[PDB]
Amino acid sequence: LRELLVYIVFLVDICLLTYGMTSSSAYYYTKVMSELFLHTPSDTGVSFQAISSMADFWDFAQGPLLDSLYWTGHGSHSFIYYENMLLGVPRLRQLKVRNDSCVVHEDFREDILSCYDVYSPDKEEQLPFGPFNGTAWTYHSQDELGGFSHWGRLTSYSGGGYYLDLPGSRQGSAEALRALQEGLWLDRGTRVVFIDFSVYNANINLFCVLRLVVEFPATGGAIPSWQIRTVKLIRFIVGCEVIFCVFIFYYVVEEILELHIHRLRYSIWNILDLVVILLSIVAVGFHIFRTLEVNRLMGKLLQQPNTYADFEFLAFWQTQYNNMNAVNLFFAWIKIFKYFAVMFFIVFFAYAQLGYLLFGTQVENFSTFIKCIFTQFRIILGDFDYNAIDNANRILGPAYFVTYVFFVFFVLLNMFLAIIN
Amino acid sequence: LRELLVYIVFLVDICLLTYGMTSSSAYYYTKVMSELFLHTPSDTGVSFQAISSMADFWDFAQGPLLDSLYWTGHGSHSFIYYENMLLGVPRLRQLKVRNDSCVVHEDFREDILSCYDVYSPDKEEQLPFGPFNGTAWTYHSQDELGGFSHWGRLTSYSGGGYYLDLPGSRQGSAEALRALQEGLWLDRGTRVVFIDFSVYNANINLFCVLRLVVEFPATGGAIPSWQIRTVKLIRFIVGCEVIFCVFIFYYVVEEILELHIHRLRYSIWNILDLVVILLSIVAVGFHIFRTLEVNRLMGKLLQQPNTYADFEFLAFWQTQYNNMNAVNLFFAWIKIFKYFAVMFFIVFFAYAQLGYLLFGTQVENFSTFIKCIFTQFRIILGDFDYNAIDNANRILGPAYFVTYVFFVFFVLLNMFLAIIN
Amino acid sequence: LRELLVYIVFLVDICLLTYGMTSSSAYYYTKVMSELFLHTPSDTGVSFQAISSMADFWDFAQGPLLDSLYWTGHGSHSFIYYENMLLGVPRLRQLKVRNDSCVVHEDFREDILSCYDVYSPDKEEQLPFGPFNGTAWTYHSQDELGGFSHWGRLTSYSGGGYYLDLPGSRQGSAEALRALQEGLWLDRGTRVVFIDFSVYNANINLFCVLRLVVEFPATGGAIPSWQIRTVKLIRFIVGCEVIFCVFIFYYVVEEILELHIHRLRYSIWNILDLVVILLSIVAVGFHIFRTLEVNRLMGKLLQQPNTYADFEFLAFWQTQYNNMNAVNLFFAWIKIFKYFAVMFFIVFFAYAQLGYLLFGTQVENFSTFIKCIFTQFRIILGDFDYNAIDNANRILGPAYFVTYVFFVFFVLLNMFLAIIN
Amino acid sequence: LRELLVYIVFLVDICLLTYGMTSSSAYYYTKVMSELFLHTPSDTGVSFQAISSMADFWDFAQGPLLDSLYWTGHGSHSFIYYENMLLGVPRLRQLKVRNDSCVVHEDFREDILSCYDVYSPDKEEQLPFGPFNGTAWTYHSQDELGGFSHWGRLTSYSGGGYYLDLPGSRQGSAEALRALQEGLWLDRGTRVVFIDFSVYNANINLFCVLRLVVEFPATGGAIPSWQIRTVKLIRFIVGCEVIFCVFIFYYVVEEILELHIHRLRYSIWNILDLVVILLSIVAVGFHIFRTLEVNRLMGKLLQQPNTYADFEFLAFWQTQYNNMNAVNLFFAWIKIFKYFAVMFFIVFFAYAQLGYLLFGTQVENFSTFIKCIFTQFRIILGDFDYNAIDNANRILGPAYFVTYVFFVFFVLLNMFLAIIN
Ligand SMILES: *[C@@H]1O[C@H](CO)[C@@H](O)[C@H](O)[C@H]1NC(C)=O
Ligand SMILES: *[C@@H]1O[C@H](CO)[C@@H](O)[C@H](O)[C@H]1NC(C)=O
Ligand SMILES: *[C@@H]1O[C@H](CO)[C@@H](O)[C@H](O)[C@H]1NC(C)=O
Ligand SMILES: *[C@@H]1O[C@H](CO)[C@@H](O)[C@H](O)[C@H]1NC(C)=O
Repeated sequence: LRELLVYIVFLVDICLLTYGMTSSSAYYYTKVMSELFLHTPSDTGVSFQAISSMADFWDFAQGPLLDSLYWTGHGSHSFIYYENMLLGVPRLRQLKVRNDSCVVHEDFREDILSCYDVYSPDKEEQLPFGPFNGTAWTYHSQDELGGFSHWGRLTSYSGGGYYLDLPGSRQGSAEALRALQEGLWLDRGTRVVFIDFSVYNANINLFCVLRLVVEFPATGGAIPSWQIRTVKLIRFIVGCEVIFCVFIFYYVVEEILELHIHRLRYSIWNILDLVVILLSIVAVGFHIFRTLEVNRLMGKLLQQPNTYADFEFLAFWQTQYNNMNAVNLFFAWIKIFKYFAVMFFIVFFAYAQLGYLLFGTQVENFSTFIKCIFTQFRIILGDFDYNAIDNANRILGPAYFVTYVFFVFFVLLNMFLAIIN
Repeated sequence: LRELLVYIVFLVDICLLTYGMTSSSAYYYTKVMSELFLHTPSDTGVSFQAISSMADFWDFAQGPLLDSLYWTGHGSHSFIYYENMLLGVPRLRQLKVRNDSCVVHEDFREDILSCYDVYSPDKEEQLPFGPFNGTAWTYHSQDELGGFSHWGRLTSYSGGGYYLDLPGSRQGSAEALRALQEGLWLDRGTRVVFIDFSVYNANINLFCVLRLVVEFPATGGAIPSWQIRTVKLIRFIVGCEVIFCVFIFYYVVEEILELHIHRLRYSIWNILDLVVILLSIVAVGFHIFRTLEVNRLMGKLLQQPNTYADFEFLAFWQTQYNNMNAVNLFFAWIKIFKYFAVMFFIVFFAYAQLGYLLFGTQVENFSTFIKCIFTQFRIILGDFDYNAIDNANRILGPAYFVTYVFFVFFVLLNMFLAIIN
Repeated sequence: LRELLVYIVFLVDICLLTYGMTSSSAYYYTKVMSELFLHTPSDTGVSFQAISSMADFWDFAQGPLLDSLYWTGHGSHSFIYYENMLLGVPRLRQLKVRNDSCVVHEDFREDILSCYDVYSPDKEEQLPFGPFNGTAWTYHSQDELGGFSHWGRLTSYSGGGYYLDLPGSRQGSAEALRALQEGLWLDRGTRVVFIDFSVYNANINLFCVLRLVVEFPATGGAIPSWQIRTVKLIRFIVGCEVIFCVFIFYYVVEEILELHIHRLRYSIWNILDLVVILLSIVAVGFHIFRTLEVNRLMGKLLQQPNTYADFEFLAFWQTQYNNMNAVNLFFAWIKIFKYFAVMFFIVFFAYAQLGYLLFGTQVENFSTFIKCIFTQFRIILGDFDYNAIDNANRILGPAYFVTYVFFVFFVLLNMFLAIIN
Repeated sequence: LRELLVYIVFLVDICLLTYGMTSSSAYYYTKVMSELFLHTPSDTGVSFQAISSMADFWDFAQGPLLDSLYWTGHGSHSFIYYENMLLGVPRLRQLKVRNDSCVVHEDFREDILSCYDVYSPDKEEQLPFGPFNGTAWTYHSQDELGGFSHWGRLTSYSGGGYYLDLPGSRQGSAEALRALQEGLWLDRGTRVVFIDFSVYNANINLFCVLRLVVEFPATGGAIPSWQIRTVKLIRFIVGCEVIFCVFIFYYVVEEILELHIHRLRYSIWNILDLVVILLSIVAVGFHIFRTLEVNRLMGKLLQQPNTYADFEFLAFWQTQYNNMNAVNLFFAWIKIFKYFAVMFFIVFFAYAQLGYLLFGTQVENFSTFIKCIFTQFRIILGDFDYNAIDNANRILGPAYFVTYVFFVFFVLLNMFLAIIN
């Protein structure tokens, strides 16, 4: 039709555009790259998904990441598999928090005088502490480095300081970090230690970026997380987009001509048009930023080759970019169709609240309030761990469980008997 | 309204009161604290969740709890992570049972003369047995120590004797326990060995208590259990409670004025009022007991610092306290609404009884009668282990299973056909 | 009533009789006893649930069963935990099969001349093969030993020969089995090697028996199985039974007086009476056999203490005895109520047959025809392993799976629409 | 009947024919054979299901496959268990791809000059590269070897070159492969390395074949797969088939006599006849090919015993043969009965597409488009891994999950309310 088949042409263009850079050879690259640094055992046998102390972080960052980064085809650019190059050098930016962040209660004094705190956008340390200026002991601002607010497991973070751009040799990084041990760069009151680098292979034209987080909470310990993102970086790779750039102006006019002479009563198909139109401009804006930044970053590197080229910013934005391409593509696929629970939610969150207060600690599920909707929703499906509800209190755990399951069955049965006719 | 909005004000006060001490930074403290002592391997590789013998308990209590408690910021109060202090010293109270507890049957004599027994509140040993008075070999009563009845995995316990308050140094505790080996303090007929201590950090104001149970049943072996509880201990932290203290007297009067001139016919909303009123007085009584006992326990410790300050009593009562706050909070959330199976249960417990007698041993599920309701109820949901029903007898296991599942489907189908109209 | 309340008295007597010997302290004894021999690692690290070769069976039977049986309270009767005695000595009976059991096909000769076979009640070796008479190299009949037909994993067995009653000392059993290695007692064509012994504790009066099977199939390898059974052995322990003996004669008369003057038309409540009556005589017959055999077996042992007292026979019959007590108890509990699929089964077994022929090997589920009803029934519930259906052929696996699940949903939906009214 | 009972006779003949060679002793042979080479640890502890690097492939192929193939009843034909012979010798055929396969983009030059590629039927290396002619360094065509197109995990393959027929001794294969290391036969740009051999036992007359794939993708790493197939090879074993050969001509005539004088309107029972008739000729053709090829392969081996007898071709065709026997047997069992979703699929594949683009990498499920129908169909059943949807992005993962599950429940509920009457 003159109005429907145009949208199919718009579909197949926006389909072929999203799949334009959809390497079908990416998730095995994520396998090799994830399970080369994460799951590798050390000499004493510590891996990144199973780090919890602090003295073994300095075994992880000297055995399975220093003896797992520097190979010597092979030249001097440190191909990590022999099939993908290390571009730039990693860096280790550390947040800290300060001693008088909050005050201890007066029952405990005289021994417990220094009182660190949970991380907030306030309460950091904008102060140097080490022996002499070496960049790794001096704070640097949020806009001297430009790194966006990382989102870890507990709370968000910022563009913190104390970073150390690594050298590019096996003996060099060991003589850096071993001399960094006795300085105690990881002192008592750290909140996150990052380590960031990235690698690129020729064979399928994919940049993969690797962010490795070792966060030391206020309670103690270490609860690690990783973030491996693998996308195209680059892109006849460009001519399919100039027909896609037409459709934004093609559809905003057909929207506003209905909106210009609109009546005083405007359905959800209008916002269905709007949510897929507004994401398109955000998508097409990112290409210019990529073509500036990727070129700037390799221009920064072919002279002065020992420097951290920051790929994490446009890596995160490229990842949210093709996430947004997936989401507006899905909205386009749903747009092809253009041809009581009040007594349930307030008790649903009540059982969630009961599960959060009973099962506070002792379970790493049920542990914030949101996760007490996701767990308590998975229980409606059938994924549950009763051997850690019954291993928590032994009296109210099963008492919660049996009557919650009977409540779910009662409320799923009650609605249908009067709605069947 | 004048009767409904007051209850919302009562809700938001009782909500903010329960969340007054709801550290959102507690379950990672339970992670670090649990997985620092439980899951730590020894030199020969024994962990607390995987202890079963008796000669390896004395490797667990000399490698991963003696080389995992005494670190040397750092002073002399034994910060276990470098971020949480060891307050007091642990202790090791041991129950025992006596030789003539029950008599062997007459077919077996002449070799099997000593006959220990399952644990009961009777049948203990109120007798010293070691070389000389050192507190670890002499019984102490239930009210010389004051410890409540612990509830282990098999049956309850009492405030038993034989305890050993540990010293506060690395060489000292090793010279204690190594000299305690050749005395054979853990002899043949023990029923529980406890070890209790607790740690507190400044950074978020939480007391976590740790009770570690190694119980040696009448059959032999060891089947360990732990109990880690982590709560506030302390608490402008107090002024939100004086408005909450008003509402008890506010609502008991409005209950009894209906009850004073009551008719001769009193619904379940009355006991709905009663169950949330009666828990409130029990809740507000605990604060005075905390403010006495926490102060007494740190008064006991700043002079004579080498002593066990008993936190387990008010720790258990604080834990049942905020459990009760969760339960009456849930009853308040359910109280916002104030604006045939006879041929199924007797066969349900019959299949439970059949499963208990067929699957007696060989499965650590199905193993008491209650657990044959919880397992045989989980089978209605979908969590089951058919590779240990079929690995038990191979003939009646599947015969039980298939016809029980067909019975559940038949009785879940039969009720709906006549109730649909 | 005069007919109903008598049955309740019969219930409570038959309930208290079955629970007369229902040690509530048995499944932890099965835990300690199972996980003391099964899951124990060797020096080179082989456990009984993970044995598959033949040269490591002789590490399992020299490290974690010879250094895990002989401890030196402690006398000379080999308490294995220090809390349960080793009564008698173990023995190792071996079946074999003969060289000309079946003939190879004529394409393969000249190299493959000896042709052993799958086990049958025929085709054994009633022949000695070792150097000299020592009982371990000479066949013994099915009625020289009296052992019942064991049922292993593949097929049944018989009372085979070649057994070796072990000595009762640490050096003695090692000098037995090490001298038994170079004789090659486990030669190429074995089908089962057993090892049987049993242990008894005073503390709760339970005999546990342990049968450990290492079967070498015709294909090769070893696919082990165990059989641990733990029951009373013994039994004021006897006077509750003389009232139970009354009810057999009480109810057979009331059955036959209805059957003597019966009409020419006899419902399933009659066979409901019969199945619970006929099991009662079988139950009460076993007590006399226990009181003879248990007494005979300890009479065999207090003189000549170095001999295998065969507990496995009445152990198996005691286990099927209290299984039958569970089953007729369940029938009594179901008897308190005395106050199209033709187009589904033939395709059900057809999909079972398709799954057996597609998924023949490569999966240890789906592997006989029966197990292709149990697996293909578990798929209706939700326990399935799609990562070994898709890891078998990759083309017909999912093709079987998706349309079988759609068939199950179609046939579970089709029956209800016409049966709702 | 004269038309129905003939088909039952045809059933029981075609049943007994398919089960004619249905070794009930095959899946334990697959257990021993799979878990003898796959799951065996090396000296440094690498197994075949857990190989990912390249320098540890040369530990897998020198410890747990060179010290796990050559045993020294025992003669000189290398019985691998002592109960199944090694017939022939293994071989190691390697595919490669060439340097100028695709060109790098112009932003990256001067360092990244060699650019290998994903595997295709084009782009190989038909060129020798090693020092001198030894067969292992020279390409051989697809029809010099005759090996069919293997189907690995990523994409299909072909009959590639570079193979090395192994010798038949322990010292010989080690002196082959250790001298093959310094030549670097596994160089940077390999795509698959195969290793193929097969073993046969006398005891139940089964040939099992073993294909072991170590594929090095374009990204790097190694993602291994295996293929173990175990069938009869041979077959009074032949006389049951001459009655089965009658039924093809018996039923094609009864089909075409209906088809010769057929009306101008031909139901799906006709193609139901056709799909079970046409597979029968394909089945009966394979027997002649087996009787030629099995005889040729053992004729190739009794003289010149050090050669690879290719069993993989007729092994794959025998496996698809008894797969086809299972499928037409199932169609025969279904043939005994001869006596809106348009708004669901386009959003079903839309959610699949959203899951493929969100969950591209980071999950080895959800990873191609097809697997986003199999996973997103398993979610309707209940097998899902929410701890890798929530561990992927943390924002859209649960947002996808909750509304997809609510969509599935809404569309499964909506169809029944109007179809109930
Ligand atoms: C941090 O603590 C140290 C003592 O350990 C103290 O000297 C210093 O002044 C404190 N600095 C801040 C910013 O709290
Ligand atoms: C306990 O047993 C010992 C022998 O081991 C005996 O000497 C002692 O009297 C017994 N004591 C009790 C209280 O049973
Ligand atoms: C078994 O095989 C051996 C050769 O290994 C042969 O000497 C002996 O006669 C055979 N015995 C039987 C009973 O098959
Ligand atoms: C492969 O690369 C090498 C350099 O490593 C080069 O000398 C050779 O000519 C290339 N051959 C092909 C076929 O690309």
